[PDB]
Amino acid sequence: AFASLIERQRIRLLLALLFGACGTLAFSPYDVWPAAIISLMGLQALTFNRRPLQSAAIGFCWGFGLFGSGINWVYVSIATFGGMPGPVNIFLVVLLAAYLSLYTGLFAGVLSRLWPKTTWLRVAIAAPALWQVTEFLRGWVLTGFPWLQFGYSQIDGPLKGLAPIMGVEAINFLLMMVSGLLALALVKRNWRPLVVAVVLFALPFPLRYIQWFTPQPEKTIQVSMVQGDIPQSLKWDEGQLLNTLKIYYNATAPLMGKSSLIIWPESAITDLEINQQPFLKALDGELRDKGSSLVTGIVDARLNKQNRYDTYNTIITLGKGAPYSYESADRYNKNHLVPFGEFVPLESILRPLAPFFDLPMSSFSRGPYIQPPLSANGIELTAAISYEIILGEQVRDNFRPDTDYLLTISNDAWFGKSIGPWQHFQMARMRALELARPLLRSTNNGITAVIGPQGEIQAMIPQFTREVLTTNVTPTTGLTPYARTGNWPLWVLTALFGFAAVLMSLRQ
Ligand SMILES: CCCCCCCCCCCCCCCCCCCC(=O)O[C@H](COC(=O)CCCCCCCCCCCCCC)COP(=O)(O)OCCN
Repeated sequence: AFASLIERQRIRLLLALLFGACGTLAFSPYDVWPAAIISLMGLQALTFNRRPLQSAAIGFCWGFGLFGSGINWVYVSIATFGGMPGPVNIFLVVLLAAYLSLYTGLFAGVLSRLWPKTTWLRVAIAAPALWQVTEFLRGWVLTGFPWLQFGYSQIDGPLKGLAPIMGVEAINFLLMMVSGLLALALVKRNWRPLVVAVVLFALPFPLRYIQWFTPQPEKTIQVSMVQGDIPQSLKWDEGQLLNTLKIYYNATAPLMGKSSLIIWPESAITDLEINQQPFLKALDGELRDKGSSLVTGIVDARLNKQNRYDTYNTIITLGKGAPYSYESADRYNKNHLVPFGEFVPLESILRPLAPFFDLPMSSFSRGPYIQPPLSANGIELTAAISYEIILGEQVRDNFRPDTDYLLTISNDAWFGKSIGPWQHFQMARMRALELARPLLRSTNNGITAVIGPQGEIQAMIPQFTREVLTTNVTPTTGLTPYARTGNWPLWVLTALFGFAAVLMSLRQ
């Protein structure tokens, strides 16, 4: 009796959660990319033949089914490092999933208000355009949080070659268009939208065999990222500062003279750069003598015009090809700070409330949006500290044509053994794919890997293990169409589809 059961409001809301939860089965840990299409079909099929205010509830439940069932490793960072009652920890995660679901409830509500009837216009020209706008708002409002975008799920899939041409957000655009036409063919029991939903999904397949980069087997350095595996509950303690420096230095010494580039995780030196001055100067001379360059994440307290200490999450460079100096330009201050982890809203009421809102060294300051690429031993590194690697447009803007490797240092020790480090790792692979540059990802204990110029994992060391990822990586030169253009060509298509769909909605 499913013919009349589907029309009930409650049955569609509960089906929204199941199709919403099926979305998380497309990301890095469970890499079933078909689950991205099935989940998106549920968002569009379940909102068919619904009033505008009823589709918003369905869209909210689909979002809550995806962002509370696939973004819940935030609970690990709350229940293990912030001191709060258990119900309070659950409430924040639920609130985060509820907040992120508004931009999906907004999508479905507007979609069923301007395009009530179910047709190819609603699913293929209206939904992809409105999905881009609502996804953009989720990634722009309150500093944004562009997590769980189905474009990242196609890192190893048919829609792989589309990212180098128009970016990851184009895969989000195409997945929504294909899924909508796929759900239209199922609800209306038609076959013409099914054929279109296959042609649009098979045309970008040959694009994955096009290489926009020319590899250079001449600058083949031997990079070696040192995974310190420093516990997060002890990383910023005073008594661990001497120990953590010894752990990294001892592993770095055999690498000197044989590894051209050595990379340490984010905030590897937990002390202020001005405080740890003699250690860096002594380390710089040893690295330069043997012919090795070190890239390190450190905390800085650079002075400002107002003579106020503005703490920055920086990257310093030492050794050959980049002499270390406190006034050197080979730095990278972190720009997009993580909310509630690096900055606290208004820093006035929330911080005294709970220890979670007052984390060790969580009063950072933003840096310039565009910064020069790091230079180390004659290679240009485009840095992106941790969270910044998920921001495709910010990385592209800093991406100079002379960049040899994409650099990313992260500290994923917060999110336990959960799927958070993997989802973050999958997004980092997308940057290498669309910019056609090798990605040298280094983490405290997370997934340390050398992503190839196509999103392939050239090397990786086991997680939660204090190891060193010594490997040979060949830099690539060449500009992808995404690097040369960016997000504007997609927004023209969004505006072209959005303006050609709103007018056809006001016509009737
Ligand atoms: C009406 C709406 C109001 C807000 C609704 C939301 C509800 C708020 C409460 C729920 C959200 C809580 C999020 C807590 C995240 C804490 C984990 C951050 C730890 C961290 O920053 O580590 C850094 C690594 O970056 C990373 O590894 C980044 C990993 C990916 C981001 C993690 C999740 C971010 C969630 C952002 C939520 C934004 C909501 C609004 C859009 C570097 O760490 P370090 O070693 O340098 O040490 C520095 C410690 N100070």
